[PDB]
Amino acid sequence: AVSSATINRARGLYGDRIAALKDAVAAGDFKAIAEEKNAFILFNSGAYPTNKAKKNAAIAQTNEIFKAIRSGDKAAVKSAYDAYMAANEIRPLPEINSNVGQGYSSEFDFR
Repeated sequence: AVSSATINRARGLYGDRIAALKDAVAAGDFKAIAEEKNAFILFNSGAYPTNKAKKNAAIAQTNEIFKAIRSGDKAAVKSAYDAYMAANEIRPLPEINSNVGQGYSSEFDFR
C-alpha cells in the first residue's frame, strides 16, 4: 500500500493543493484553507508513510496554521503556512500566472 509512487502522488497532488492556497493566505481567506483540511491530512500521511518524526512535525505545523486561523491574525497564518511549506519541501507554484492584479481582470486571475 506504500511505495515510491504513493509518496510522489501524495506530495504532488496534496502539496500542490496546499501551495495553491498562496492567494487565500495573502488575502486572509481562511475558509479556503479550512476547505483544504483534507489536503493537509493526506499530504502528512501520504508523504510520510513511515517516518513518524516527520509526520508528527507536519501535524504540529498544520495545527499551528489552524491556531493562527482561529486567532484571525493574517500575518501569523502566513508565517505558519510558509513554515509548513518550507519544512516539508512543498514548493510554491509558478508566480507568472500569479500575474495577479497586473492589468487583467479578477475573473482572469482566478479562473
